[PDB]
Amino acid sequence: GSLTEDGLSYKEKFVVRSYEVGSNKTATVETIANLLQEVGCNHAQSVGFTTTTMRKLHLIWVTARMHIEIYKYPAWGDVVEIETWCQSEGRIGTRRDWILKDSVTGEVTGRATSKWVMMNQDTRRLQKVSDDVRDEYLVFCPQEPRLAFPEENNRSLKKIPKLEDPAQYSMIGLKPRRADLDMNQHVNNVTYIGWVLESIPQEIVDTHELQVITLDYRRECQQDDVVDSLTTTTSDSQFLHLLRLSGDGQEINRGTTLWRKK
Amino acid sequence: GSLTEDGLSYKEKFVVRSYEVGSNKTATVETIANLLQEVGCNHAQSVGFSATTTTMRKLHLIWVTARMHIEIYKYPAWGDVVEIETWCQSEGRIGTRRDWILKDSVTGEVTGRATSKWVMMNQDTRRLQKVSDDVRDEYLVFCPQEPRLAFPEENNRSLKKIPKLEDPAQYSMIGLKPRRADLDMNQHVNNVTYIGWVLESIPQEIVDTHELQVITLDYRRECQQDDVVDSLTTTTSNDSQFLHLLRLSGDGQEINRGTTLWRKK
Ligand SMILES: O=C(c1cccc(O)c1)N1CCOCC1
Ligand SMILES: O=C(c1cccc(O)c1)N1CCOCC1
Repeated sequence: GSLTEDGLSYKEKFVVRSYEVGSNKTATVETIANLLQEVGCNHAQSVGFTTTTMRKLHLIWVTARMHIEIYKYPAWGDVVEIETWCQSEGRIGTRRDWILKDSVTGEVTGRATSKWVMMNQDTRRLQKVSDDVRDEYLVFCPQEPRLAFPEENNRSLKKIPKLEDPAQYSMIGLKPRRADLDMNQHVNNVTYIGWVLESIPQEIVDTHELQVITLDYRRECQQDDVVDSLTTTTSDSQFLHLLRLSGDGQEINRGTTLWRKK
Repeated sequence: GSLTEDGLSYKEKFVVRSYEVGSNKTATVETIANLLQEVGCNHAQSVGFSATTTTMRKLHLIWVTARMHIEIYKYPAWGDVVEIETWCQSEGRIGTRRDWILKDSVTGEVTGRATSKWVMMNQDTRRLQKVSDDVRDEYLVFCPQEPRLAFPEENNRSLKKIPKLEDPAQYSMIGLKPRRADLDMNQHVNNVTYIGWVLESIPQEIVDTHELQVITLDYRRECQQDDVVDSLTTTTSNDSQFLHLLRLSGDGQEINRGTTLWRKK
């Protein structure tokens, strides 16, 4: 992987692995989201990385929202190239965008965007800026707007409502295993995407392809928490999703999916 | 990745990924087992397979894992490059064996080794059968003919008999179930998921203060997509030893048994 000529974005190539594909022998949306996270980590690493300013303040970047649109899922053995960049959005937070491409043809096979907010790692309270952490970041971001989803009032910025009971479909009693944890013993953001899709009926998965997925992160699922995945058809097939704690029904995530008939 | 000069083994390099590491910022045993499976699939692909022979596809016969054995000396760190060499060898009518050697790409030192026993099973009836001569000759050409063992030792751990855990279990993780991410391209639970489920019943105190050195796992019965699993563990022992049992949450039907060896950090 490497930073581009201007040093303001990062590109990396990935060979699709045998255990990374589904029934269609193409990459799952969860494999894709893992590769977005990987090329994001390598981008931060290549530019010197959270800044030392927020390291002392005990401030961390946390995902508020993930949005992913796939046109073609890379096949097993194919090479996919992902380009990623970050950009400030004022005091609100930061945005990381991605573009997925076919390595052989150069065509765009997918695109993704994510909204990141600042949080005190201990108190879990949001702080927005605290002092002047903007200046530390602006040097590694393009200063002119560079959007993976430029369309005025696009899908990535749509408000998602709360699913009302009774849910049409459900997957209950879902719980993380050690493989679902990151290097800090926190549940991986991609696990929540898997849990959302568990309540999608197999008939849909087998006859449709997942085109769009938007997910709002509201609360962290702990290692000892149990999750319930709810889904209701809103319609191509459209769905409304809700992940909540199995006990008190405390919301952890909400989202929408768009599926295209094969 | 590529076949070696003699064309009788395959090598591939892997950069350890950020989401592939644990608390120590080194590759999990599950990430390692996924890479053993990947370099195995690429070896079959490079020699013409799509790893069933012409005769096996005709007879609805498939290769199935009977046992996996893995020994790790050093877990590759996040960002490190690990090189894995794999080869297959027939063991007469019993079946075949696939072995692996993991190495540090920068120093060339051996950081791990693994072996697995594969048996032939009819895809539809789930009935095992010995390897016929016509199938045997089809894959003998892709195997070294002189013995090449990742575990050559006389009283080696890779071939030790594993007993059945007796209730009450000392530790337990109950109600474990596969999600879509745990399935392969044929909607069958991935062999690595069973390794994860075995380790779920290991107390966190052990995971945090010890490193997993050896793991041997016998595959007895396939966990279906709608099955629920219970993970049991009992300490058998500077080193900690464990006895494992994975069984169906309902009737207690055995799906796997195994042992782990942990060394204090
Ligand atoms: O409280 C969290 C959060 C914190 C850590 C992990 C997690 O999945 C969620 N958030 C509320 C709004 O801001 C973004 C998400
Ligand atoms: O019953 C199985 C089996 C089959 C498929 C998957 C699985 O996890 C186990 N076997 C017969 C005995 O030898 C080992 C293989």
